[PDB]
Amino acid sequence: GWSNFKFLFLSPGGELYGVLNDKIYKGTPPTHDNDNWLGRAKKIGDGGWNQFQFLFFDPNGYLYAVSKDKLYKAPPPQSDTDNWIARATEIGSGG
Amino acid sequence: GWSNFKFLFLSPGGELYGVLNDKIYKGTPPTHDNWLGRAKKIGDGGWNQFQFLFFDPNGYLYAVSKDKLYKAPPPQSDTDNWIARATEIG
Amino acid sequence: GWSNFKFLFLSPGGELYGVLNDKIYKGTPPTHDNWLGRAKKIGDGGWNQFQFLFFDPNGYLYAVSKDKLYKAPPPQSDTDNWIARATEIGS
Amino acid sequence: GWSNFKFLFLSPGGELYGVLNDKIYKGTPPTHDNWLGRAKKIGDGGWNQFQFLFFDPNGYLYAVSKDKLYKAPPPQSDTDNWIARATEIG
Amino acid sequence: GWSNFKFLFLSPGGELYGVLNDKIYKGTPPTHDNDNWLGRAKKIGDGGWNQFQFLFFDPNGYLYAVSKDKLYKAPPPQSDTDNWIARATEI
Ligand SMILES: CC(=O)N[C@H]1C(=O)O[C@H](CO)[C@@H](O)[C@@H]1O
Ligand SMILES: CC(=O)N[C@H]1C(=O)O[C@H](CO)[C@@H](O)[C@@H]1O
Ligand SMILES: CC(=O)N[C@H]1C(=O)O[C@H](CO)[C@@H](O)[C@@H]1O
Ligand SMILES: CC(=O)N[C@H]1C(=O)O[C@H](CO)[C@@H](O)[C@@H]1O
Repeated sequence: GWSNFKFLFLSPGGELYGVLNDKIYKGTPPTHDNDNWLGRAKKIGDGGWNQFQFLFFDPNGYLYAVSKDKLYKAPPPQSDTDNWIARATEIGSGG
Repeated sequence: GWSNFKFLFLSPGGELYGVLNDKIYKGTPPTHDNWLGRAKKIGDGGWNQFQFLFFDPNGYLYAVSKDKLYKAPPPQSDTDNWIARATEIG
Repeated sequence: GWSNFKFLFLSPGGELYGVLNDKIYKGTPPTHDNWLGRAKKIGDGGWNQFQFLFFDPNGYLYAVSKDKLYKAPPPQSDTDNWIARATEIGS
Repeated sequence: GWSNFKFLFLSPGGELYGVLNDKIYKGTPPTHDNWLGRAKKIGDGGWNQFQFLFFDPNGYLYAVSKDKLYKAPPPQSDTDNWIARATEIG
Repeated sequence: GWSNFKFLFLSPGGELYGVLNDKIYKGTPPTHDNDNWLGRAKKIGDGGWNQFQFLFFDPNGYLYAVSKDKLYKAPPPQSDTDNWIARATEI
């Protein structure tokens, strides 16, 4: 169901991140063909991830994200209940 | 111009890779300079089929096509049938 | 609008690349209070001499001190001595 | 307010910058209106310390403070000011 | 000379503007050390320019003036007989 992901990208701590149906997941990349990645991935965000147009890491752990006019930089979401967009530092336009 | 690309991303060895009109190219990033003109074509078709394309820091290339995920060292040259030999990890 | 770009990504070297329409741009990633500085100190000493200090549309800097007008490109670092290479115009 | 501002200038991108009691605000030039009440406050504290505060054509903000000279992106840059400080390698 | 001006700034087009003693003047920037800028400068206002605390251009050549809590916008004056203050928009 990899073609159904909106984002699929990598942290510098080796975790694979993926945005699927407005949720975001993470986990080490699969190694074999029979590995079921979704089934061992941690869900670290439950709604609102599809709004984004770019979403990537720098090598220092920071997660960049573009939502329409705006660029955010912050450490990645840590759980389900971590409202990332609410605490992410806007560095984007002149907000 | 640059917008005709479907993918355009950097490898950790410092090389920019660009999917254009079904072919893939690589060459060092531009700084001032016609990139596409001095760029090595390293694939000759099949490259639009991908939804994602990305390097890990070890120099492995990741690719998603038709609900399948692939991993291997990047296409070496236009004679290299990458998708035929890349490892399905889906 | 950061969305206008079709491509937005980083270099191992720490630079931000953005493709916008047909062109590509290479620049410093934007940053998170304290302007102010830091950053960035472009000259040290001699600067409150001046009554006016302003730019050419071409990026040449003008300054007025003691009834004389001075012109030169701006210093790129605080080691660069400006007035010293600034030529005076107005007789 | 107008006569209470220390500084009142425009960026190469057409935004009006105002420094008032140690705070700097930006926002679209008036055309009429309550410019202050509806501006974005982009800095707080020490803004009155400068003797000069002005742009270069390329969107760098210059500042004179305590006999020294300073240069940086304005506080709270936007995308257009980024593109202008950027090297176009298109 | 220069230190007697209250305002001395550049239009987006490259012309130098200066307020000297309630009067305002314009002309291409001094080209050399010998050049007497005021001598050839075109007088573009003959009264009422000491009143301003700020006097500046935007990118499109509009001129702004601040005077007792009123801001004034309009294309710049062009001569002795151009009543700028009265045709300016009174923000
Ligand atoms: C884009 C974003 O930050 N989404 C988060 C959010 O809005 O708060 C939720 C908790 O209420 C999280 O589950 C979501 O991950
Ligand atoms: C997606 C992919 O692997 N494309 C390759 C392919 O189809 O085989 C060709 C050589 O036979 C290469 O030129 C292509 O680059
Ligand atoms: C007015 C002027 O140009 N002052 C410069 C100066 O005196 O030399 C120094 C470089 O050594 C610089 O720090 C100062 O900016
Ligand atoms: C501030 C201002 O606009 N002053 C003008 C004015 O009031 O009328 C005069 C001619 O009528 C001009 O010479 C002045 O420049």
